[PDB]
Amino acid sequence: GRLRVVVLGSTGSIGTQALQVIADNPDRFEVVGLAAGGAHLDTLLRQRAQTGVTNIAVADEHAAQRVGDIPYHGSDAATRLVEQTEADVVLNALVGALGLRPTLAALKTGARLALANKESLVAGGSLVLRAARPGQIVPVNSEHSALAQCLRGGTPDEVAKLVLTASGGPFRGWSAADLEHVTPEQAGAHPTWSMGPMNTLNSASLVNKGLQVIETHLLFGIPYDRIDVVVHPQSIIHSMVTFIDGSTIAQASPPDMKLPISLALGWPRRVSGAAAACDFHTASSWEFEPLDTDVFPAVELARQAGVAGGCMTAVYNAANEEAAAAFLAGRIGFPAIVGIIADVLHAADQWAVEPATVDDVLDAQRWARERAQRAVSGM
Amino acid sequence: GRLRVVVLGSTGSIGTQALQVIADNPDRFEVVGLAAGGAHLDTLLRQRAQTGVTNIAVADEHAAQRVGDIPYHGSDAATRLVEQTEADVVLNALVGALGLRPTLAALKTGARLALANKESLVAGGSLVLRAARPGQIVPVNSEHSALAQCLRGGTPDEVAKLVLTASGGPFRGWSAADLEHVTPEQAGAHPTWSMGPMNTLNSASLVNKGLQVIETHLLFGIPYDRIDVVVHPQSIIHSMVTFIDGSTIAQASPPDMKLPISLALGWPRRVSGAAAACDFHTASSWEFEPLDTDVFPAVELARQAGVAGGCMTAVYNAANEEAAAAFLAGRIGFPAIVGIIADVLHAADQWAVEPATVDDVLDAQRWARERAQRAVSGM
Ligand SMILES: NC(=O)C1=CN([C@@H]2O[C@H](COP(=O)(O)OP(=O)(O)OC[C@H]3O[C@@H](n4cnc5c(N)ncnc54)[C@H](OP(=O)(O)O)[C@@H]3O)[C@@H](O)[C@H]2O)C=CC1
Ligand SMILES: NC(=O)C1=CN([C@@H]2O[C@H](COP(=O)(O)OP(=O)(O)OC[C@H]3O[C@@H](n4cnc5c(N)ncnc54)[C@H](OP(=O)(O)O)[C@@H]3O)[C@@H](O)[C@H]2O)C=CC1
Ligand SMILES: O=CN(O)CCCP(=O)(O)O
Repeated sequence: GRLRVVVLGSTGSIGTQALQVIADNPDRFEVVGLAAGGAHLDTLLRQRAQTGVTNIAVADEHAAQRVGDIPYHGSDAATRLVEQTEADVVLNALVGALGLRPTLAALKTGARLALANKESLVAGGSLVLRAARPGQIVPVNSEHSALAQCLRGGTPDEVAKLVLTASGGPFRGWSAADLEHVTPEQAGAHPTWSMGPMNTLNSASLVNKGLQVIETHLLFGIPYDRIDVVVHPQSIIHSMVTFIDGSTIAQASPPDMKLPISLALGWPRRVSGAAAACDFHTASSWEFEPLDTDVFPAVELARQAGVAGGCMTAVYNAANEEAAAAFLAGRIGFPAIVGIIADVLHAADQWAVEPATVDDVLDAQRWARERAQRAVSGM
Repeated sequence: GRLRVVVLGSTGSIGTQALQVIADNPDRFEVVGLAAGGAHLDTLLRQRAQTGVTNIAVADEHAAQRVGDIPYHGSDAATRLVEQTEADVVLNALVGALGLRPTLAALKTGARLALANKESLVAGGSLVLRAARPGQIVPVNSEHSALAQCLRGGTPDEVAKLVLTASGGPFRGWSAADLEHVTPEQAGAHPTWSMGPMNTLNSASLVNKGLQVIETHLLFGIPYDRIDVVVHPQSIIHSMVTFIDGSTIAQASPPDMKLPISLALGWPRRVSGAAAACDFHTASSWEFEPLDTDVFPAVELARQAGVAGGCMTAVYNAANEEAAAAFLAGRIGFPAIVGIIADVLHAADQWAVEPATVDDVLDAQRWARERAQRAVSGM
């Protein structure tokens, strides 16, 4: 009846909007657990008071101490919260490949995994897939939500292509020469979406879209050569499916995460009033343009990593995390992010083996981070 | 397997395109019956020669006099062929009120009815709906085909709005003052070989859209106040569904009637290669803008007629036929088309009774034509 929801990363952008959806719909949903890093205790304490949930995980030990009487604390806290909390839905909105163990714990419980943490699927790969029932993983991001809705337009044998839309980021249309001068402040403001700091930078570099191409292949089982990316600056069309007869089915809404969040939580059932619809009483246009793959090769790199398979997507992601951190610190330039990913991937021969265990995945990421640092040291 | 198809109106635009789809897909379809009026008897006779189908109907006895071996000829030849031919699908691409009895007969056989004939729903209304079983009628029109596909995005209970797109016609954005000066020639009237002069006019006047709104209500059971029209000059998006959560699902394809025809024939199964898909390698935009209902009141009039019910929509359509032909003959100006429809409808409340027979519908149309004629002449 009422779905019991554990919210991991409750204090971030996705987590807060998820709590708002749940608060607006006490008929459909109830929060039963919260996990956070500890960097925003004000927010977390506010959430504790508002939801009445004391079943809480805090990653940072000093922060958990500061609060007092937090039942789960330390780096395995989110995972143990998931293992020990009875739930129908686990919303994983943690950031980074650190969401991997909670993702795997969630799947092992049999709960629906409402997945915002793309990195756990990208890194985990077949390891995560083997742990899931069909339909157990339900994507929270707007692109995959769109695709899931659009796929209802036909049978699986009728699918020709999945078309992912990308905003193009703040630097859409820029030359490679132009990109050399980009600052962390210039890359820090998204034209259409309000997200956390990592998702915002990844949108500017197109790595977000590369990761989403990987997730698409893993979630929906479609070959990489049938996953297209088109640039759509308005971010109103969220993605499309083209069928074998020539028909395309597209999903559209004004950008608002509460829509895909609500659908992921309540899948298959839509949540009335979750978000504003497109308003056709006023003029608008939906524009499409090809991605410039020469200036922005991150999606092509993602495909190459995805095709190689095994632990190579974990390498792609881990290489990004390192180079991105070096960009935000002011150590390397903007175009060095995707350049280092490329350098790491093409040295990553050994990592095409399929992971048997989390340890295999961790091993690949450890290597990639080290190799990424070596690439940074060289510039 | 292979669907047995009867094609009614086989010498028209829809009928000949359907026959192409069928000739291109002998695995999926076989023609088992052909029906035409007799004005293009030669084409019908070529179709018999080409397809090998001898099960043919000709409405015009005079035309039938030319041949000597037509199994069905005279008034109701098409109805009789339907009654006596074993089929899985009847494509009704007949034009005008004479499509109505064949529709009723096709429904009675239990075959799927791929419906192009506008009068069957616009005029026949509750007579047709009471005869049809759920899902029996599959629309051929590109807008209705789009809606049927988009309705796959949720349950019936999840539908908020149906949004039909309209090109806006040749006078899109024109003021009322502009519209005073409209000539027949400008209203897309040419001696075009594949198009009735009324269809281009009905598009220009926005009456075509009004008729599509009525058919939408009847096909999908959505109230008139939840059926919207948006102007979309590119005609790439063929229509859209907005769901209760705020999500909109849209169907997009480059204009080509073989797409909706193939799907109507094969429903629910798509036909591979029916039409070209949208191509995103080249930049494009899809524009939307509201219709000025004050300059173009034809759609609101249609809703008024539809809400009234009974035979009121037959009156709407019949009043248009008279007024539109009167404009084309230079007996009235362009703005007076919808003006006369309004006047006839305001006088027409006796026709809000539900029709018991086809004759009730024909009487409504007779009255509406006579009423419109008086309006045109000043008598
Ligand atoms: N934002 C969006 O709209 C979109 C999000 N995504 C995905 O959603 C995920 C998160 O998005 P977003 O909420 O914006 O990111 P945020 O940075 O805004 O939120 C990150 C959350 O994770 C928590 N966290 C950080 N480190 C740890 C840790 N070591 N242990 C436990 N919890 C931790 C933070 O708590 P705290 O900071 O208080 O310590 C915070 O609540 C990402 O993986 C991203 O790819 C996908 C599509 C779009
Ligand atoms: N054309 C389009 O793309 C669209 C069509 N529509 C609707 O779909 C319907 C069909 O489209 P379309 O094929 O172009 O129309 P057409 O006029 O091009 O073809 C009409 C068909 O009806 C036949 N016919 C006429 N009278 C009789 C009769 N008494 N008995 C049996 N058959 C008869 C004609 O035979 P003959 O030629 O010998 O007279 C012809 O084969 C139309 O009514 C239209 O309103 C809706 C949207 C777009
Ligand atoms: O759900 C929302 N997103 O994933 C936004 C992604 C932004 P991008 O299209 O620029 O990567």
